Amino acid sequence: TQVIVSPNIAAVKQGGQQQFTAYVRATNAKDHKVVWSVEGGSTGTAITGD
Amino acid sequence: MRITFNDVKTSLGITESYDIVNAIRNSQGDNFKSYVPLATANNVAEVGAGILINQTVQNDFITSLVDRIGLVVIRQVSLNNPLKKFKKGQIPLGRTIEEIYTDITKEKQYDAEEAEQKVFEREMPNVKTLFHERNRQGFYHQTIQDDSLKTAFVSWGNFESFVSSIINAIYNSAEVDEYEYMKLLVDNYYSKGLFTTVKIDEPTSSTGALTEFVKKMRATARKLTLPQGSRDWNSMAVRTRSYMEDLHLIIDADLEAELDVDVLAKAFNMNRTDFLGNVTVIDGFASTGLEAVLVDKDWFMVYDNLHKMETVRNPRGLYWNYYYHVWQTLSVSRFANAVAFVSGDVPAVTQVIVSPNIAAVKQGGQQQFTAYVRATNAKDHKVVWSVEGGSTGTAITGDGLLSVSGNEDNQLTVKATVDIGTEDKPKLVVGEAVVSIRP
Repeated sequence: TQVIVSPNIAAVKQGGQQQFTAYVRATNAKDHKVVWSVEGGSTGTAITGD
Repeated sequence: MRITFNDVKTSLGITESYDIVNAIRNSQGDNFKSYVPLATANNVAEVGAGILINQTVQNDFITSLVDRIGLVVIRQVSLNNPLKKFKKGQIPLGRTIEEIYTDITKEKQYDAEEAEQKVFEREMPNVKTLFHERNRQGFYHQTIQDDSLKTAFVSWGNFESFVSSIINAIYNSAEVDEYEYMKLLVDNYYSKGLFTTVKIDEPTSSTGALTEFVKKMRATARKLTLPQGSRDWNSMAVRTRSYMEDLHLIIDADLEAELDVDVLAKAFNMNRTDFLGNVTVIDGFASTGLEAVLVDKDWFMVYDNLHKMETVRNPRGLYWNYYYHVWQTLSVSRFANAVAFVSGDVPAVTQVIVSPNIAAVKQGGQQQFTAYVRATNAKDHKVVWSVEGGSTGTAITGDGLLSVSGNEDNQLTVKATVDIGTEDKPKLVVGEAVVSIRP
């Protein structure tokens, strides 16, 4: 039904880092894999699988 | 500190299903007809879910510069650990707890002829001990920006409300961590194989399986409280008994609803098909096959050594730091009964217990050892005895009698092994004991 990112508004400096966690609202007993991405628009910014 | 927001909408984690906003417009005699007479329904539908990002001063690192709110409310909740009732007292000084238990002796045969030469013979009282040590030391750290947050609220009461919320969050974190630490003891005990396992099919698969589980639980509870006692339900293999008022059952939340809807809502005189001991409801265990655990009140051996809070002030950063220190001992008593109901695929043998775990013999002495095999099935298993001291002349017989050569000086280890695996791939369950040698 939905995916909730625990930090919904974040503010970081240029050289800072942030951590995000995802909660998936599933109506079944299955486990669903999440994929992380960034829609900034410039290089030098990345996100890992965690 | 320079923060600018634009091109952002209130659709962070929103997955709209069928858009009643347009359903009301294109409502041709459906269930949405009642909302047609409403005039200003579009605004309510647009902003009735709560806005995370207000249009004036949307969000920023510190919310002190700009404030425009007609009413601010602070939500505050408190969390507690239901297992707090299982905690013992406090230990201000010292580190180790020693627990002592003396067992029963064996009966000898009357012999007047033999009694005339051993009236001064000796017989040890068969005592066992175990020790518990402090093993948890932690703290919770939280910083508050006193002066940066004084401006953020136009009212003083809001500022004390926020500070109280932070302190309550610290205490709730401590409570949740304590609950998890207490729950970890059962999982660790099951992992090490020190529980007494009873096999069940599945508590929630069907009503028949639920009734079978209830019957097994009641039979086990009856067996745990017999006056004569038994040594089949504690991990030290010591003859002991428990009490019904001291027996506690820990189950999941779904099972309670299953039971009270399937049997308790349809059975006359429902005391005949209900749980026997004290029931505690938790959110399940982390092990694959654990459904329920029945333990004695003395099974838990948890104490607390330190509980304190300290504060420091940083003037350059202009803030406060709070540290909450908690030190505890978390252990379990192997002398108490502890049965676990497992609905998976248990191994054939869980453990082997050697009754004398510590022994001290001289260079010409002898010792007798006993092995108890915790088998979950009705099959019979043969134990094999060995001694790995390394010095020749010392040997242990098949019945468990160890004899020491007159000339050897090293610490011996006595091993009782059971083979449960198949050929070409053996699986050994091993019990061990330590023997010291005197000159």
